Amino acid sequence: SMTARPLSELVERGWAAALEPVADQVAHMGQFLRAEIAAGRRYLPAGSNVLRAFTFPFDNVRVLIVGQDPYPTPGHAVGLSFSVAPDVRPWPRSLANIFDEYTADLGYPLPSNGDLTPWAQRGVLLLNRVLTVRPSNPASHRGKGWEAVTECAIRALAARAAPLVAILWGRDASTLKPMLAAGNCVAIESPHPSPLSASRGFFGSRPFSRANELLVGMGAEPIDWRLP
Repeated sequence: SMTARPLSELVERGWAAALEPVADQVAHMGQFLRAEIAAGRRYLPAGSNVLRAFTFPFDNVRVLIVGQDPYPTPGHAVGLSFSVAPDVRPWPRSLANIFDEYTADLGYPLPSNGDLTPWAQRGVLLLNRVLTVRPSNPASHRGKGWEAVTECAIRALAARAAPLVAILWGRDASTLKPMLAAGNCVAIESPHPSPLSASRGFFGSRPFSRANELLVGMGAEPIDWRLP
């Protein structure tokens, strides 16, 4: 549908204005995914979930979390970075690692399920640097045109007259650091929660509590991170 329908239809009003400079690029990504299907290759998440992160209000974002690309296993990715549908179990190992750090950092019990929508509904943008992947092949759509879209999104948030905290998980997420240089923006960076990288600095990084300290310091309301 992103080949065929305008941003005014695909995403929330604030996001449609914020992504105007990449309107043509988004249509192009629509044609890229159409070509993958034509060729008999698959993508995740489902087409109608690809831009889901931009369907919550642009004006309400206080924190963004940025990962690499969507979950590679069919049935996991839903268009919100690291989120899974409420009926998914077991949790993907990166999300089990996030929830371990979440309990260590904040003292809360393990969430009931893998659904991060409460965060999306409380001013957290759940972004992946790249918004599609081929099943079972991490980073398979790196450098196919999404990066200009996620760069435009971060630049737009940063230009708002509002505080912003960015939590940047892993190397592809960290390439947005330069666009956050302005005085109303602060970036937290750590290795990715994936089992391959988590032991190099994700565990003990306290991203949730540090994000709230940074917000309070800038005169913003902290995120209520508590999942049911």
